[PDB]
Amino acid sequence: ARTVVLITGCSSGIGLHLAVRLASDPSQSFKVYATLRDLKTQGRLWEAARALACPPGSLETLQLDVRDSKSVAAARERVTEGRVDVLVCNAGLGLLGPLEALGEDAVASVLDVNVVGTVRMLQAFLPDMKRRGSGRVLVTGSVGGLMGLPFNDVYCASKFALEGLCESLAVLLLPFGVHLSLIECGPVHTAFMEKVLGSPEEVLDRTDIHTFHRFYQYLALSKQVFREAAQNPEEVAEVFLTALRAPKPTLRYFTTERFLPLLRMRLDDPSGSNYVTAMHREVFG
Amino acid sequence: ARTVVLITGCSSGIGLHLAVRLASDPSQSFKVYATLRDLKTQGRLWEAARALACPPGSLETLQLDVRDSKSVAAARERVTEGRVDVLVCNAGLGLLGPLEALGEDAVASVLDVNVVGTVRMLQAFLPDMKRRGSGRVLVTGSVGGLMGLPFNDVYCASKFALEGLCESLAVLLLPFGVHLSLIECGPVHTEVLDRTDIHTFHRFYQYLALSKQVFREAAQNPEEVAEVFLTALRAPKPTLRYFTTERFLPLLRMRLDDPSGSNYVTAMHREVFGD
Ligand SMILES: NC(=O)c1ccc[n+]([C@@H]2O[C@H](COP(=O)([O-])OP(=O)(O)OC[C@H]3O[C@H](n4cnc5c(N)ncnc54)[C@H](O)[C@@H]3O)[C@@H](O)[C@H]2O)c1
Ligand SMILES: NC(=O)c1ccc[n+]([C@@H]2O[C@H](COP(=O)([O-])OP(=O)(O)OC[C@H]3O[C@H](n4cnc5c(N)ncnc54)[C@H](O)[C@@H]3O)[C@@H](O)[C@H]2O)c1
Repeated sequence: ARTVVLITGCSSGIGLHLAVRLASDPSQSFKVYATLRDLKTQGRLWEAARALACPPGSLETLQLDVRDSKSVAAARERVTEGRVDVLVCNAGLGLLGPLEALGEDAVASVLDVNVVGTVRMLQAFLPDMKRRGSGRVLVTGSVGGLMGLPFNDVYCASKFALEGLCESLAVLLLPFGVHLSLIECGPVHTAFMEKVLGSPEEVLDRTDIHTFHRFYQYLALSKQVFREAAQNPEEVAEVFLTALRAPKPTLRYFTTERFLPLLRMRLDDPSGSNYVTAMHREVFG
Repeated sequence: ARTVVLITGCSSGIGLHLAVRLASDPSQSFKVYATLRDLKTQGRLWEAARALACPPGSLETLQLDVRDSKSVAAARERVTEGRVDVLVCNAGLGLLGPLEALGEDAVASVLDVNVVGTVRMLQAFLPDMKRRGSGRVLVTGSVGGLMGLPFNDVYCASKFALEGLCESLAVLLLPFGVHLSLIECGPVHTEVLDRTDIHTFHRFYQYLALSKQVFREAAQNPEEVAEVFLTALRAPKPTLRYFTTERFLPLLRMRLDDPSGSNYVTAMHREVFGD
C-alpha cells in the first residue's frame, strides 16, 4: 500500500493489534512492517491478520530485537520502500516488586528494552525522516511515565525516562516536520503484567514482612483497578490511529481521561507532597 | 558523631560542599561518610575539611563506584556505626548532543550511573532504614529531569528516570518512617559531524553557544545547593522535592498547565532558538 508504518513489539497486545488494524484498514492506505523480537512467535499476528483479512502485501513481519543495535540496523534495510512514514515505538517490559527484591539483570533489561530500545530505534529511523522533512514517530506511553506507582519503581523510571527523551527530541524536531507523540495508556488488558510477578517465596525471602505485606495489598488494589478500568488493545489501537491521522499532532494523546484528575493534582502541587499523599492513601489507604 | 550520613560523588561540586558543610556543622552532629569514585582525586575534600575545621572522626572517605553492586556492598559494609541516618544519592553524568550522534556506550553509561546507580544504593540501603523505621534519602535531582531539553535527550531521560523512581518509593516508604527528596537543580558551577545531518548540525551548534551563555547567567554555587540539601535535611516534614532556585518555576508551571505537551514544546523551542 502507501503509508509505510513500522512497529516494534508485535507477537501480542498493542503491537499485534495496532499492526493488524492498520494492515486491515479499509482505505488500504498503509503497508505495515510488524516486527517481532523473535520471529518464531508470529503465528498469533498471522491469524489475527487473516482473522481481519489484511489484503496480501499489507503486512510483512521482520525480526527486531530492540536490545540488538545490529538487529535494528538489519530490520531497516529490509524495508523496501526506502522510507518509514510512521515508526511506532512499542516494545516494552514490565517489572513489579519490592525495590530490593528485583534482579540486577532485570533492572537492566527493563531499561535496555524500555529506554535504550527506543533510543536505538529513533537513532536508526529519525535521521532519514529529518532529511525528508516528513515522518511520524509514535511511542506507547504509560500512566506510569506521568505519575509514580508504588512497587513499580524501575518500570516507572523507564516510562518516566521515555517522556524525558521524547519531549526533549520534540523541541528539536519541531522545525523538521517529524512529529513525535507519546500515547499514554492507563491499564491495558494484555498480559503485559502476566509476564511480571515473582512468587511469594521470592518476594518473601527478598524483603521485610511489613513490605511483603504492602505488596499484596497493592497487588489486590491493582487487580481491582485492572478488572475495573483496563482498556482493550483494540481501543488503544484506535488512539495511535487518531494521533496518526491528526495533521498537527500534540506531544501527548490520552487513551483515557481516567487518571486525568490525578495527573492534574500533580502538576498543581510542585512540592509533590500532595500527590504522594493521595497515591499513598489511594493505594494503601 | 550521631547522624551518620553516606554521600556519593564527593571529590568536587555538591558532594564536596555537602560533605564538609555537614562535617563542620556547628552542632557537631553528623558523621560523614564522603565516598568517591577514585580516592586518588580526594585532595580538595580533605583540603576543604581540613581548611574547614572538622571534628576529628567527623569525616571519612570510602571508594564507591555506583556502577558496581559489589563496590556498593563494601562501602555499605564499611559504615561502622550500623545505621545510616542520611544516604545522599548524588553521583551523576551529563551526555550532550545530536541523538543519532551519541554512541551506544555513552548512552548506556549515563543510564547506568544516573539511574541504575541510584537503584543500587537504594536497594543497598532502604531495607535497614525500613527496619529502623527511620532514615532520610536526599537525591540530587535536576531541572532537565523536570522538563525536556534539546540536545540532552539521554540525560533528560536519565534524570526523568530518577523522578519516577523516587516518586515511586516516596509513596510506599511513607509508612516506614523513611523520607525521600529531590534537590532539583539548575546549572551549578563545577563523531558529531560524521554522525549527523547539516540542519541538525547547526541547531546543535546554535544550542551550545546559547547554553554556555545561560549557564554562566544561571549557574549557582555548590555552597548554595548544599544549603538546600541541609534545609531539607532539617525538615521535620520533608517534601518530595526542594528547589535550589525559582528561575525555572514559571516554565515548570507552564508544563504542568497543558497536559498535551504542546505549549512547552513551543515555549522551549522558542527559548532556545529565538526566531
Ligand atoms: N499492558 C498494559 O496495561 C500497558 C499499559 C500502558 C503501556 N504499556 C506499554 O505498551 C507496550 C506493549 O505492552 P503490552 O501491554 O502490549 O504487552 P505485551 O508484552 O503483550 O507486548 C509487548 C511487545 O513488545 C515486547 N518486547 C519485549 N522485549 C522486546 C525486545 N527485546 N524486542 C522487541 N520487543 C520486545 C514483547 O515481546 C511484545 O512483542 C509496552 O511499551 C508497554 O510498557 C502496556
Ligand atoms: N552542576 C550542574 O549544573 C547540575 C545540575 C543539576 C543536577 N546536577 C547533578 O549533580 C550531580 C553531580 O554533581 P555535579 O553536577 O557537580 O558533578 P561532578 O562531576 O562535579 O561530581 C563528581 C563526583 O561524582 C563522580 N562520579 C561519577 N561516577 C560516579 C559513581 N558511579 N559513583 C560515585 N561518584 C561518581 C566523581 O567520582 C566525583 O566523586 C549529578 O546528579 C548531576 O546530574 C548538576
